[PDB]
Amino acid sequence: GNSDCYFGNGSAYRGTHSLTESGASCLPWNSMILIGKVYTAQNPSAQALGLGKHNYCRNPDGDAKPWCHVLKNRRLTWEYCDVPSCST
Ligand SMILES: [Cl-]
Repeated sequence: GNSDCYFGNGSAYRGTHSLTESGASCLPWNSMILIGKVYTAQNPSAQALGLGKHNYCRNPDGDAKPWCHVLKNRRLTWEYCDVPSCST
């Protein structure tokens, strides 16, 4: 149940993992709940960053590993994603 993984900090990762470490599902990068935020789909570099009309894990800001925005009990926060490192 793992079958792609990310190299380095996952900045080049473009798979379809959409769950965080707590088992919550990612919000879409084009969600209306994210108006105000920098790392959405309306970012001018969304294209290059892989932020689009989807809720797949991305690392567009140079963080540790792929992450996404989530809701933890109706609160908007973000979280690292459950993608295995290719180094395990
Ligand atoms: Cl952001």
